[PDB]
Amino acid sequence: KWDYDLRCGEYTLNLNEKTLIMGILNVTPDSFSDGGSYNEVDAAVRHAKEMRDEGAHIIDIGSVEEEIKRVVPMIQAVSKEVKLPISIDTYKAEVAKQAIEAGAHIINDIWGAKAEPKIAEVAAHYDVPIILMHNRDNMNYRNLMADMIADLYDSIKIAKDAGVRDENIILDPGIGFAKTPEQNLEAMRNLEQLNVLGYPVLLGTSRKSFIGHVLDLPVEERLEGTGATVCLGIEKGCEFVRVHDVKEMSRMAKMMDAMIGK
Amino acid sequence: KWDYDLRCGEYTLNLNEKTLIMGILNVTPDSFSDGGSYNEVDAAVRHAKEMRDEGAHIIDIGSVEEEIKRVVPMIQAVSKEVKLPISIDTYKAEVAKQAIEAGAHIINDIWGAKAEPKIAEVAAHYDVPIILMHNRDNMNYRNLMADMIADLYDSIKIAKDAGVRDENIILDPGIGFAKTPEQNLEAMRNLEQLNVLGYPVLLGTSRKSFIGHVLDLPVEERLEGTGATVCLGIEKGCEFVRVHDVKEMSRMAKMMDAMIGK
Ligand SMILES: Nc1nc2[nH]nc(CC(=O)O)c(=O)c2c(=O)[nH]1
Ligand SMILES: Nc1nc2[nH]nc(CC(=O)O)c(=O)c2c(=O)[nH]1
Repeated sequence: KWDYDLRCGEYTLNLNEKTLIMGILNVTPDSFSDGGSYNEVDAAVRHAKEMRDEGAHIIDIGSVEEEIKRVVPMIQAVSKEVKLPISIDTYKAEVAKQAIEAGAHIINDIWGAKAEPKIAEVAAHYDVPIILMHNRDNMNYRNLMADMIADLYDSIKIAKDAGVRDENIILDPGIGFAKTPEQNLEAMRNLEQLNVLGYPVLLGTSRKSFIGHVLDLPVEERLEGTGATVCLGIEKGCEFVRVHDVKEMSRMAKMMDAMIGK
Repeated sequence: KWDYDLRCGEYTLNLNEKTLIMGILNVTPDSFSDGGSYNEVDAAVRHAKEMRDEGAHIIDIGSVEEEIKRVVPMIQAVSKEVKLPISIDTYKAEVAKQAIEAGAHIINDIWGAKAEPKIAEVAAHYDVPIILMHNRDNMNYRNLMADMIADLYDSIKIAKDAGVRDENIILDPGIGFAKTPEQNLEAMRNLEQLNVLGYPVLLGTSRKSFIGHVLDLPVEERLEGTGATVCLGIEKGCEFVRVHDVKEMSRMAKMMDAMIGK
């Protein structure tokens, strides 16, 4: 049981009543546009609103200048038209600042504050919850889980040293990153181990490659496989699940929650 | 790891390589017919064949005379046109004899050999695998799991005393029987406990009521909820899952199997 809530500015996410669903926003860049066109932002608001209606609790919105021209226009519209906390999917320090300014409540660094250490400071400054996902430029592990926890801890070191509060820290195993198909199945089977570090954990496996490797199905045929990873993750104690199929995953999460007793 | 295979006459089911999917056959009685009409049996063969193509490993086919007039005609067609072991879903001794005669390889007693003790003898005789599901005429438990295991053991007593071989015994928790919505969620959260009795376990929760009670959805909207129960069950060590949505549940079972390492 957590003795605190995830404080996200206007909104507050409770980590005990249920598994929090983070829906991946569908960004489809408009040609002839640096970012901001009616088509792009509108299609984005329709999705945000849609996911919001089918169970989402968070909306994850994903050069350095281009990235800002594209993401800012959406964080502005979505935050205004959809009453839900927004997280910015990036590792770059600048993009993270801009995004929180436009309205983003959470940071989502796929490189755990290691590719641009300054982003940890951006997070500490604005005092927003940050997601440190496991990642590395190689897949040569002595002991997968042992090294994952070691790498994660080093992201936590960079985060805390930057002034990040323990309560504004969330971990992610990094399923699908610097891991072979078999190594991903190993992380899944051992996810509970991350819990020893004492922080909430977010699981991102939606429609990923290792599900295709196992079921041998294309990307648009990985719904039942995503579900399985989600159920096993909730059962191993995950607080959040980052998915595409918000409607389907919400029911599975909810039914899971009832059974485990969350 | 099991040190033996489920011997079903012509076919042999291995309990270690994967979770065995038992598909529920769609029996829709034909009016003006005691049983056997072309419509009934044909529609039944189409389903059996369909499930067979989407992952099933077993086909479960469900007065005393009527029951025989209806079930025998199908076990005959299905067994002949579909190369897969067939199980007869009944508790009555006579129906069980007839069914195995027509071609049924497994018995599926929803009353664990307690409503008609003679069925255990039918099973011992023909030497076929039998499924003892938990059930009772009341829901007044002192300790749910403790009493479930106690009741199950009494079905095992009736079975073994009848001459049934330990290797031809399969247990089922009886989700949805003599259990309140909350009690079903309790059985699910504690399923691993059944494993202490030393027998393979079959889980039947497909589209059941407690999933509607939790998700608050009608029967045709319980696919994501069935999946969750299936994934948690496989994770708690189930060898078989009795489902309606064979295509969907097979992928989830398969992905589960990869992750847990079955
Ligand atoms: N925290 C987190 N962020 C991500 N951002 N982008 C991706 C790329 C993607 O959508 O496949 C991802 O997988 C994850 C993840 O698993 N976890
Ligand atoms: N073994 C077993 N047999 C059944 N037969 N019929 C039913 C009725 C049904 O299809 O809902 C059932 O739930 C089960 C079960 O859970 N388990």
